[PDB]
Amino acid sequence: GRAMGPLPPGWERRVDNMGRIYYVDHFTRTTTWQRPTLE
Repeated sequence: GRAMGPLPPGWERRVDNMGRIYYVDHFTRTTTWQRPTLE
């Protein structure tokens, strides 16, 4: 409950302890929030 609808047991995007917020998955365990740089 923040602004939009909840998120089923898959799309997990929240704050890590007390830093930044990332979109971590539950079925893959991997996360998405960071972007590439070394191009």
